[PDB]
This record gives sequence, C-alpha cells and structure tokens, in this order.
Amino acid sequence: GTLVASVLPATVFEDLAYAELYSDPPGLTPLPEEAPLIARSVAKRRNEFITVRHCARIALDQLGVPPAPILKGDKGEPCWPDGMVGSLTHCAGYRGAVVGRRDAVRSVGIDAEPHDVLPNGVLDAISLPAERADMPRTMPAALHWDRILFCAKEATYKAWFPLTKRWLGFEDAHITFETDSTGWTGRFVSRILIDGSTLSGPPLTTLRGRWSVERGLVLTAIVLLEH
Ligand SMILES: CC(C)(COP(=O)(O)OP(=O)(O)OC[C@H]1O[C@@H](n2cnc3c(N)ncnc32)[C@H](O)[C@@H]1OP(=O)(O)O)[C@@H](O)C(=O)NCCC(=O)NCCS
Repeated sequence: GTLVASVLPATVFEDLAYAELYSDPPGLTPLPEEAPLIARSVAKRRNEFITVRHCARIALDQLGVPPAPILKGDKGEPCWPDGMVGSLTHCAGYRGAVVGRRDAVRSVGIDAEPHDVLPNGVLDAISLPAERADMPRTMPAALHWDRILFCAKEATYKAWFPLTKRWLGFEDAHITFETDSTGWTGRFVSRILIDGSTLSGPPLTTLRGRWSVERGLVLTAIVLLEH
C-alpha cells in the first residue's frame, strides 16, 4: 500500500495522505450522493470509481477530514472538502488517491499507467519533438519513456486544471526528466508554454514532479506547495 510514496515529497509529507488498492473489493455499494456519477457507466467503470472514492476517503480521514461524498465539478474534477486538495487515478492493477491540506499544498496531480509501450501514432499526438529527442538521453533504455512521458502529462493536467479551469494540451507543456542513479525513479519539470493565469495566487509556469516504475506500473505525482 506504499507504491505512491515513491513519488511524494518529504517537504510537505505531514500535510499529505495517500491510499491505494490493486483490485476492486467486493460489497462496496456507491454512496447514494455519488451513485448518479456512474448511473449510466459500464461495470468496470462503476467498480473502479467506487474503489478510487474509497481510497480518497481513507486518505482524507488520515488528515482528520470526516468521511463524506466527493462530487464531480467542472470538466470531471473531484470536489474536495473545504481546506483540502488532491488527485485520483486508476489503471489495470491500481487505484489511488493523494490528498493534502490547502494551507501547505496548493494542488496535487497524480497518474498511474501500466509500464507498457504506447503506439508510435499516439506518441506524436502526446509529445513535442524536443521530448522525443531528449528523453532517450535522460532515461535508461529498459524504461518505456513514451509511457512515462504520457503519465507525467496526465499528472500535469490534473495539477493544472483546478487552479486555472482551462484546457492544457499535450503540446502546451514541455516535460524534462532526470533519472536517479538507481534507474527506476526520478524527477521531472513540466514547463507551461501558454498563459498560466490562475483563479488565485501566482501564475503556473513550472510544475515539478516525481516518477517511479515498479511492479509493472508507472506512477507520477506533482505536489505544488503553498508559499
Ligand atoms: C482527465 C484525464 C487527465 C484523466 O486521466 P486518465 O488517465 O484518463 O484517468 P485516471 O484514472 O488517471 O484519472 C481519472 C480521474 O481524474 C480526475 N479528473 C478528471 N477530470 C479532471 C480535471 N479536469 N482536473 C483534475 N482531475 C480531474 C477525476 O478524479 C477522475 O476519476 P473520477 O472520475 O473517478 O473522479 C484524461 O482522461 C484526459 O482527459 N487527458 C487530457 C488532458 C491532458 O492530459 N492534457 C495534457 C497536459 S500536459
């Protein structure tokens, strides 16, 4: 239950919490207030939705937030409790939540991916030329740098959207990577190439994150601090 800790910072760790699961536990019914969000959904969506919301409430509870419904807002963003921020993700074999206190943490974005190739047609749609040239030179050959780049792009959108309420395209952020000498973890910086105007606080120009590959999964997390 600690895979996502591999991408969280020590700077604000006291004001963060996380919860993850690797399958959908039986006997979970949706909260009534949340059931409308999946009323028309296929079973696989209904089950992961319920599991991921379960993780969110577990993590929120660790920070002293009483369990409650988490509704869906502008463009599908989760509606966190007052004073809280967070991000949610699922893929085959992963469901996870990371949350933080807004006094310490301005935004969170996470993503989980299978550590598998992407098709070369999806690569150009999700990358800049500079990323396709640079990431090979910064990442050991054993890693699926196409998939890790994509994971970081998704973490970037999720950290961005709640602060801007604007689209961020695959071509609107240039992501540069570093690999730790261990070769399965590292850091990235997402450089925003468009207007970074936010609803409050300073504009978004650069979002720093972490990445990890373990147990056939990529994880990324961005944790923007309140300054
Ligand atoms: C929205 C998106 C990022 C979700 O990622 P995903 O890999 O499809 O799915 P994940 O399981 O990792 O994430 C899903 C969760 O993201 C969260 N999410 C959805 N829309 C969101 C938004 N606008 N802002 C923040 N979080 C959002 C939700 O909690 C959702 O799960 P829920 O519906 O169960 O609440 C993705 O589907 C998408 O639309 N991407 C396009 C935007 C983009 O990536 N731009 C590139 C920026 S450099």
